[PDB]
Parts: sequence; structure tokens; C-alpha cells
Amino acid sequence: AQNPNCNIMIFHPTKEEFNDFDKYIAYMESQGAHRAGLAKIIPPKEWKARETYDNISEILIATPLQQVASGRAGVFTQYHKKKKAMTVGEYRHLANSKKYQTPPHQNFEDLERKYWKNRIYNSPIYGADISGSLFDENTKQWNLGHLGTIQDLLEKECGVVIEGVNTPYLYFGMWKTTFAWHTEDMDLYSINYLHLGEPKTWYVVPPEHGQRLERLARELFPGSSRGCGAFLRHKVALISPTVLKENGIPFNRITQEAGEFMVTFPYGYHAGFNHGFNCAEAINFATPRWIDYGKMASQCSCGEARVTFSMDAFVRILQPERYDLWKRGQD
Ligand SMILES: O=C(O)CNC(=O)C(=O)O
Ligand SMILES: [Mg+2]
Ligand code: NI
Ligand SMILES: [Zn+2]
Repeated sequence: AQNPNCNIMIFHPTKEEFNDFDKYIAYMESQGAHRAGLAKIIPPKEWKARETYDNISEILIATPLQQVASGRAGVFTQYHKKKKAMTVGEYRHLANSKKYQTPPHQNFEDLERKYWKNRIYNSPIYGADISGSLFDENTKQWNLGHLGTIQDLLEKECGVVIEGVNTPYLYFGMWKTTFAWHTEDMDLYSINYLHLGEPKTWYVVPPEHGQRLERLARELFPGSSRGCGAFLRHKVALISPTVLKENGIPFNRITQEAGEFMVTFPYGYHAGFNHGFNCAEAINFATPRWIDYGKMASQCSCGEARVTFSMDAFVRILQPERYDLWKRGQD
């Protein structure tokens, strides 16, 4: 069995190996990469996502989200308070202001220590979940707006044609902006490209151990757990590395830098934070190996998780017993 300790693997494809996206995912899996839940892919030196980032300031962040925490430093939830619209140039200036800018630090480990010590005492503003792409149309390799769609994969594997579309999302971050512990919708893969700016630190639980994280979360967030049998689908709970280690939960960590891709694998729980002003692009995708995870994915039916149009068909076809209850949650 490849990668039996479930370590995060880092790949360096050549320009020739970068042509065929599906083939390279399957290669990484042949080497055991999925067992970690997360892999890093450094593009060949010949590749670029676009020519420059000099002209992005007029993108609009229609609903910036202020991330307000509650709890203790290592065990907390966050809620998202909606703020007035601002442009990417306005948000970058805000991120760089004395109130929001990254503090002085020695290295990534010192900054990580400061994040976990101090996150809860501040409310950073995240420009998350913005439909769109920064890949040039002429970039043919690993262009997250040109991937094979999840609806086409379901149709190729299972024969059933379904409605829905699959497009990328932009994330504009600042110091301390946070992504809570989650797996993807329907335990899909995700791919994330960090276009510019400061790093993103990731934490991940191997898929084979995801239920250990769920049991810890039910203990640490006991009211939330009574409210919903899949409350991590709400994407609000944070648990620090120190707390995970104290409770014996297997995990790994890695920092992504500008110019690098990360792939999350089906049922790989992940969480993390941004180091300073940045911009990432991400999208969900599927492969044949996903289908079995989709069939078994938990679902929130309490009403909180509220998701895209295109998840309807995935539930309806892969989980017909759950469909009626889940759809009530959506309505
Ligand atoms: O970058 C973020 O805020 C969150 N990203 C992801 O969870 C992902 O790419 O799967
Ligand atoms: Mg612009
Ligand atoms: Ni994710
Ligand atoms: Zn719920």
C-alpha cells in the first residue's frame, strides 16, 4: 500500500505531464497521495496562469464577510457578518491597514503560533466565494475554468444525464481569514490555485480517519451536534493543532505559496488560514473513484448548510432515499 502513514505529498510534473489533468490525478493516486486528504502540485517552470495581475483591482466583492469568533483560542466557531460591497483595490488597502495587516514575525511557524494564540480576538474580512476566474483563456493546462464537469463525469460513469453547471470561485483573503473544518459538498475533490499574494496554511485529516474528527467535533460542540447530525457541513467550527494532538486525531499541515496548486481528495477534512492579502481560485471536480464517496456522503438536512443548484441532482441520483429529507432542508 502506497503512502501508508498518509503524509502530504508534493508533486513536480513536467510540462508534458501537465497536459492531461485526469491522467495526472490518477498518477498521484497510484502513488498514494489521496491517503493524506491533500496534495501540493508545483507547476512546471514554463507554465503561467496569466501574464500579470496588474489589472484586477476593479473586480467587485459584492458581499465581504467579517468572520466573528466565539469560544476559546483552540476551540471556536465563526459566523459571517455581511459588509458593504467593495472593490479588490479597496479590499487590498484594507488588508494592508494597521488594523488588519500581518504582524511582524520570524517565519511561518512563528506566524502559525500567533494565529492560534490570537485569532479569536480579531474579526478579519474575507472576500470569499465570488463566481469567476483569473486564468487566461489561452492557458490550456490546469485551467480551473476549463475542467471536465462533474455532471459529465456522472453521466460518463453512470449513464444518467443531469442538469447543473460547475464553475470556479475566487477568494480574496487577509491576515487571519479562516476556513473552518469541512469536506467538500457530496465529498467531492477540490482544486485550489493561489494566484497571488501571501501564503495559505492548511490542516488535513486523512479520509480513512475522518470519523475520528467527527466524533471529537460532537464532543467539543455539543449543542451544534444535537441540532444537526452533520453540522460540520455548516462550515463554522475550528479546532487547533494543539487540541487535535491532545485528542489523538491524526492530521498533517502544509503551507501553500503563490503559484502552487492544492488538491483535496474525497472525504479529506481540511481547515486553514491566510497569512496576509491574497487571491485564490478553487473549484470542485470528480473522478471515477469519487462515485462511491458521493453515494455515502453525509448530509445536513437542518436547513443551515444551504448549497448550490447543482447539488440537487447529485443527491437525487446517488442518494434517492435521502433526497426528500435533504430537499426539505433546502426549502
Ligand atoms: O481557500 C479557502 O478559503 C477554502 N478553500 C477550500 O476549502 C478548498 O479549496 O477546498
Ligand atoms: Mg479589474
Ligand atoms: Ni474545501
Ligand atoms: Zn445542519
